[PDB]
Amino acid sequence: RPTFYRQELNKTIWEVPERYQNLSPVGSGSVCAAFDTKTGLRVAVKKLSRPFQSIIHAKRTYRELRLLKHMKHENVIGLLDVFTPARSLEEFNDVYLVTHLMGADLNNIVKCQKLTDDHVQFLIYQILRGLKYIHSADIIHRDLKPSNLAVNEDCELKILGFGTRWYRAPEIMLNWMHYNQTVDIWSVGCIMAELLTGRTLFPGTDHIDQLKLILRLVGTPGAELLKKISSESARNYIQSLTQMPKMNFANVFIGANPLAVDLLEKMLVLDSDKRITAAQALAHAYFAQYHDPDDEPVADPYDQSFESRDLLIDEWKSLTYDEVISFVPPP
Ligand SMILES: C[S@](=O)c1ccc(-c2nc(-c3ccc(F)cc3)c(-c3ccncc3)[nH]2)cc1
Ligand SMILES: CCCCCCCCO[C@@H]1O[C@H](CO)[C@@H](O)[C@H](O)[C@H]1O
Repeated sequence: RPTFYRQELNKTIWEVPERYQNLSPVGSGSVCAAFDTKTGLRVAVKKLSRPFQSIIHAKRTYRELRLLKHMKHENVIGLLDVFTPARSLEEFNDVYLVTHLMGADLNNIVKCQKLTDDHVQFLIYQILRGLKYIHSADIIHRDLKPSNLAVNEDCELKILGFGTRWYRAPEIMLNWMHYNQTVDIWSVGCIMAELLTGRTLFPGTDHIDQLKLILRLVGTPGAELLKKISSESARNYIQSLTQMPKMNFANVFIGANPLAVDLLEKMLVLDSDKRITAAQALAHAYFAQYHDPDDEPVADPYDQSFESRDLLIDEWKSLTYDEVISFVPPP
């Protein structure tokens, strides 16, 4: 067992092993930058807030640990280390998670810099590459947005912060369940649009405003799509908005690479069934400079059967603890 030391950082206490030095708060659970003495690399240590505060907190703690132990991909946050100061399950109430330090997110980029086309290519390519992997594990991210996309100085990108309204699929704003993975493709279209234009695609004030703005661009849904909305009040709202012409993305995005525009048109489609998939989008001509079908890996199958259970705080806590103890660091 490592030697642990104690420290106070922004009123929040930290008890970490000696290998981690120079702890510096970055955000607020709460995250610190630190120096990993073993590897000589800078890392992010995340202290979970109140991991076993409730059944919802305890299940969420287990969910995030399980998820992160499985994610092994260049464009997805992965676990370098996980630890607790606790000796025995009896003491267990703190979980620390460790990953490679990243430095900025995509919102710090927007922002800030004006992005040329090759940069938008590389960035969106990396999102879709991580997204292909995530989706291949039967995981929907659900919360893809600039602040959930960590980027270093090399413009290397990793997806984190697994599930604003600005990036949210319209079917999410409408409730609906049986979301497909392409809710994430919608968010990618919004992110891509913003990187191209320097402007939020759909900066809605509320869920209702968000829908109007979406409809202004992509047009009223056709009859085939309207028939699928059971909700009479959603149907009434939609059909009241006189009738939106589908704008020409070509005009809306004038100045952009026409291949960027074509891909966007395939991402920002109302019908979730008719949205391009992550794997399809990677073979789009827009990414010709980057696409290598032998270097776009898929994930081992991922067991989220636990999502079905209603367990006691103590049960979730014991399962989480088992995952801490069985952790095996990467090469
Ligand atoms: C959407 S919310 O603003 C939010 C944003 C980022 C994070 C966030 N969580 C982490 C983080 C750190 C360590 C882990 F093991 C797992 C996640 C980072 C991180 C990772 C690498 N380098 C710098 C920071 N950012 C949590 C919540
Ligand atoms: C702005 C209002 C337009 C409503 C968008 C509805 C289109 C979403 O697409 C719908 O998503 C569901 C998957 O969750 C599927 O069951 C439907 O087959 C699919 O058409």
